[PDB]
Amino acid sequence: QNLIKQNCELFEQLGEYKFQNALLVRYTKKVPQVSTPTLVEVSRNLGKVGSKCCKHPEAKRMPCAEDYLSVVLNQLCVLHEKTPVSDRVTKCCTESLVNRRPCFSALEVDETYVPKEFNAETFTFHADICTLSEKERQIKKQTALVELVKHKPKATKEQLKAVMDDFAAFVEKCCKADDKETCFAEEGKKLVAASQAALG
Ligand SMILES: Cc1ccc(SCCNc2ccc(S(=O)(=O)NC(=O)c3ccc(-c4ccc(F)cc4)cc3)cc2[N+](=O)[O-])c(C)c1
Repeated sequence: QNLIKQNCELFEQLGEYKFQNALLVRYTKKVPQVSTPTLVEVSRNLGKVGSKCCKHPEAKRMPCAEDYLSVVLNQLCVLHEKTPVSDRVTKCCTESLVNRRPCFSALEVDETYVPKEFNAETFTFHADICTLSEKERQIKKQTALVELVKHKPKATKEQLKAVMDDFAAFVEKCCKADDKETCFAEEGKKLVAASQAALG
């Protein structure tokens, strides 16, 4: 049961957004090839959910979470049905009742990533990213790193932290100039030009 507390204490130690950074890499790797928005659908909720439970003792801690915990799963039942993706997760999408959770929890990492996306032309930044709806930044500023995982899982957290400081600056100028529109493209491409070559 402690497994639940470990996250409860960690959630407060880090936060709501950061906490997702970890769960994300875990959820993403857990079910590869399940679309980005999807993983965020539940992830974004699970993370923010931490706020729903943070005041009552261990006694009312779990119970307070069970509320959404039971709701989410119930939603995935029909939700997943609409999205016929995956296998091990799909085949075990509709059981004979009484063995829905067990079949899920019992299931471990699969990493059965057969397909891939080599579309470099796609994916853009655009200026709207820092003009049309600021709140959007919440989701926008997150998938960028996720893409790197899908393209090549297994990253260096120690090194990632470093870039986190440099990224804070990039975004700053990214939207704080007269001709930011061109910068987003020019500057946005430059970064890709250096990465395309190599990283180390
Ligand atoms: C249609 C579809 C398919 C996949 C996905 S991505 C997420 C895959 N689903 C998933 C993954 C792991 C676990 S798990 O490993 O058994 N549970 C956890 O990892 C877990 C982590 C943290 C907490 C936690 C609880 C309380 C708290 F305060 C903090 C953390 C609880 C459970 C459970 C599910 N699930 O039920 O769908 C999508 C999106 C759609």
